Amino acid sequence: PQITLWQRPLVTIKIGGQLKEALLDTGADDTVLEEMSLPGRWKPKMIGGIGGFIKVRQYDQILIEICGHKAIGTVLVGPTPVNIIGRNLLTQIGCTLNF
Amino acid sequence: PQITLWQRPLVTIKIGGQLKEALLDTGADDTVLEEMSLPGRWKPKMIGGIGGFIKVRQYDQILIEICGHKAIGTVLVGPTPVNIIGRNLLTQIGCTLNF
Ligand SMILES: COC(=O)N[C@H](C(=O)NN(Cc1ccc(-c2cccnc2)cc1)C[C@@](O)(Cc1ccccc1)C(=O)N[C@H]1c2ccccc2C[C@H]1O)C(C)(C)C
Repeated sequence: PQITLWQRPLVTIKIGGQLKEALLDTGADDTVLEEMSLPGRWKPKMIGGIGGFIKVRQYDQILIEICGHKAIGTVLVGPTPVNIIGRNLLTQIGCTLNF
Repeated sequence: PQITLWQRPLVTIKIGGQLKEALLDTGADDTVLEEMSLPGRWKPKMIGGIGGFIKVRQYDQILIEICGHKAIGTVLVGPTPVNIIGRNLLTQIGCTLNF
């Protein structure tokens, strides 16, 4: 689809059989979701944003659907203000910016 | 143009008679630039990202050019780690997300 930016580009995603609202974020290198449970082992990661860095849990090869488009990649979990879908997954679903 | 997301979507912008590199960020409500001088009146504002909030100066009705596309809007100035072009200006140049 083609999404304009007059409002936040919030879309429905599906992870672990549950639906969640997430922000399509071209300015985010990674994908970070609010506290939740994910399978397997996780690795440590520090991600930096406008107000500084936060520690998150990194899970790899996680199945996640974005607007119906299936992807399998790295998902970070931590104290983020909102669920963010970053470039690692935006590239998987074939997303681009156009003007 | 069509911008891929394999790398951060960085573009050149022209503002206040200065050429700067900025990030096209669909996950940003506002446009915030690193410390610089701008004309006119300003008001203080607190904006939050991952990591928390930072204090910035808000300047309204500021002319900016992005990839040759002219626009006018509010520009925030403060301690941001990178120059960010938010939705308030992305809409003006007709930028959309497509997949
Ligand atoms: C509305 O607030 C905003 O729009 N905030 C904007 C904002 O911070 N936007 N977003 C997500 C984001 C989205 C929502 C909220 C948020 C906070 C409180 C209440 N409601 C929403 C915070 C962060 C994140 C931004 O792309 C902005 C940014 C870009 C480059 C450098 C530093 C920061 C970002 O944080 N990118 C980083 C990120 C995000 C997730 C995983 C990894 C990484 C690494 C970075 O790529 C702002 C401050 C520029 C204008």
